[PDB]
Amino acid sequence: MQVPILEKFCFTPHTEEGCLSERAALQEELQLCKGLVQALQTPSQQELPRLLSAACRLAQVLAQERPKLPEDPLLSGLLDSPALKACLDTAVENMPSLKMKVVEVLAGHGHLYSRIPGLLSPHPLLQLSYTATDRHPQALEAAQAELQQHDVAQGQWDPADPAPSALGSADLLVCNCAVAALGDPASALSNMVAALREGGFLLLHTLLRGHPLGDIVAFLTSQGILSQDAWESLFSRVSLRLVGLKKSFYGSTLFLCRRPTPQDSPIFLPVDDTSFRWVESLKGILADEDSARPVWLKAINCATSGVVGLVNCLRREPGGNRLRCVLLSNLSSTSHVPEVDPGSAELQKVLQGDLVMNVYRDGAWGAFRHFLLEEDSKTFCPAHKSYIIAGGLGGFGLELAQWLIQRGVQKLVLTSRSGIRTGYQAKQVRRWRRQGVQVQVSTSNISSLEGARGLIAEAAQLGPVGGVFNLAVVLRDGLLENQTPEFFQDVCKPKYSGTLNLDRVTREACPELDYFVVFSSVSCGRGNAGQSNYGFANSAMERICEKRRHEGLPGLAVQWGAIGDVGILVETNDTIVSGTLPQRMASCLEVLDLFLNQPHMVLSSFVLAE
Ligand SMILES: NC(=O)C1=CN([C@@H]2O[C@H](COP(=O)(O)OP(=O)(O)OC[C@H]3O[C@@H](n4cnc5c(N)ncnc54)[C@H](OP(=O)(O)O)[C@@H]3O)[C@@H](O)[C@H]2O)C=CC1
Ligand SMILES: O=C(C1CC1)N1CC[C@@H](Cc2n[nH]c(=O)n2-c2ccc(-c3ccc4occc4c3)cc2)C1
Repeated sequence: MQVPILEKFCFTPHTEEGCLSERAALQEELQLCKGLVQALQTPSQQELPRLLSAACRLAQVLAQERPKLPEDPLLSGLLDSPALKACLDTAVENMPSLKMKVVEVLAGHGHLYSRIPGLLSPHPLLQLSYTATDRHPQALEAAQAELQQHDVAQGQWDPADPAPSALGSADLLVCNCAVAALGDPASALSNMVAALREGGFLLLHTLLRGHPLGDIVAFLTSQGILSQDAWESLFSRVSLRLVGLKKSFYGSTLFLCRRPTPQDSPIFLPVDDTSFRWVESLKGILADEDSARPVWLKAINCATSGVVGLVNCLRREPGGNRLRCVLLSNLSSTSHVPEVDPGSAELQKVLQGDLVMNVYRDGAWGAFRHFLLEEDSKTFCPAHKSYIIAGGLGGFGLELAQWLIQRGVQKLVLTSRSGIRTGYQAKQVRRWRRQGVQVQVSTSNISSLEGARGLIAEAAQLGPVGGVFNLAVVLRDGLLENQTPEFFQDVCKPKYSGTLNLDRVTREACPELDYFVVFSSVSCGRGNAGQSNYGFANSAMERICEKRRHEGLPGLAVQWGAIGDVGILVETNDTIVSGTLPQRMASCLEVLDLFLNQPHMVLSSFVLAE
């Protein structure tokens, strides 16, 4: 049986502080290191404590143990955390193509080769070129086995000098200089910038002076350890723009920077109009093949806008590199809504970063990011309650119905606009009824408030509504050039409107609701060419679930990859799509058990082709 990649999808601020605070081991090791340093002036077997104690016994000691030091948990803490992935994925999302050329500076003591390829490897489409470099060839000798496994190329580069020609036009430069010394930082960073293509990223990991870890190390080692202000001043000096910042509770820091690109005048298009008239406008804008002006889609008046999933899909289409977006999405009504009109200081900052995804949520700018699901028992259902599957006669719908029945559901309402149309559907319904399950086939349409209200009423007769499942879908596939507002309306009706209506009706009339679940897609989460409308519709459903959960209502969006055995896509299982395999229904149903038992608002499941 195949093993899916299971992730949570979370709003992630660009700037995060106090990272790794939950980790007891690091908090415990820091306290110890602080005590040892205090002793010199006046877990325990980790490299930094062992080194300090040796100092307590007393350069010869320090020099000997230096290669071992970067792998100390405190020194490597941010690196073995979701902060690293967040930064990398931001870079990836802002690449003009599926290729990313990566060069590691001072790899000998940096050790990013043992993390970055492996973190990006589960990406099904990404073409990674990774070169580990250092000043001396001897520096990378002990890592050869690791480098070989990950297909990491090698290079000679002392950052005090300009980069060799081979390493230039890089998309991403990475450096862990927590232990490794850059030498003169200004000169080092200057050469690093030159090695980047315009729009390329720099990812620096380091220790901050004026914070415990950095101060502890600086003491031990008496160029050098720098303050945060010093680093940020250096970035400005070499024309780098800081677009990401992750700081641990002990003062280790990931700086994500970007080399700017000369910017043509941006085109602003509001995508809030309910009639989808902006579609026609956007088609005209993209139709200009010659134009290199970036296209900035603005969602400002609707927190449930699907612009994010829209953008993901349009980025995969011709002229997609031009696309950017801004989304204002407060979960709290009390939160301030910033002004992002063209004159504004808030908008200027965003334009300077030039990031594809700019989402404002409750006081912070950031973007939605994927993270490996930590959680990695079978659920059961209240047998007296009624359960509703919109699109319940479909491929996934019939399997979900079976699944629910297995878990005790006796009362089901399956909605479909045109009712039973296949022999398979007819047989399953009859069989379930024979088994004693109350199964109602409804034509009530959640696309309208009236239809949503009638549907709940129909379910309420069988029993109180315990669960709603939105599997309704209508597809209007095609590149944006061949799209229309009407087609956008058709695709959004079962999903955006359906979920808005279900949200409202269940709020008003379903106080015993335990489950509110929508089936999203990787088309929204990752992007699929020719499905921008579908990307939008799904994205909007996710936004709604998030708002609900903030208010303490049930809400869950599942981003499914290709589904096997049954469904639109199969209508097969061995058919590779975008480096992924269709997930066998049996695998899907096991994942659902896990997902229903989950605190997170938006989840993701897909299967990688080996
Ligand atoms: N199949 C796949 O590979 C994947 C599926 N998706 C998601 O999974 C879910 C189920 O997909 P799948 O089973 O493959 O699709 P199917 O086409 O097999 O079934 C979906 C059903 O939705 C019904 N429907 C459409 N609009 C409405 C409406 N307004 N009210 C009631 N019913 C409606 C349709 O029937 P009728 O026309 O009679 O109304 C249709 O039978 C969807 O939400 C989809 O986005 C996610 C990832 C990949
Ligand atoms: O929703 C539907 C059906 C109901 C309409 N789907 C069918 C397959 C998929 C959309 C699609 N069609 N063709 C095609 O190649 N895809 C696809 C696009 C992207 C990714 C994918 C997955 C994980 C990833 O992680 C990082 C990047 C990335 C990309 C997988 C598949 C959904």
